[PDB]
Amino acid sequence: AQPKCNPNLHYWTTQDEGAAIGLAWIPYFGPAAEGIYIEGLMHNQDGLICGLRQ
Repeated sequence: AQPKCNPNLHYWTTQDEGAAIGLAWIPYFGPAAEGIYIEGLMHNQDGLICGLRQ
């Protein structure tokens, strides 16, 4: 339910290195880290925007 096409086709960069070891599980800043490392994703992205039926 989102038209952008930037889900799992990029996530592997700061999510699998920042959203898998850093502080993504911690709801302290979330959208405040959006651009510095982990960010406030938590979804990791897996074909949810680029394809609603992926």
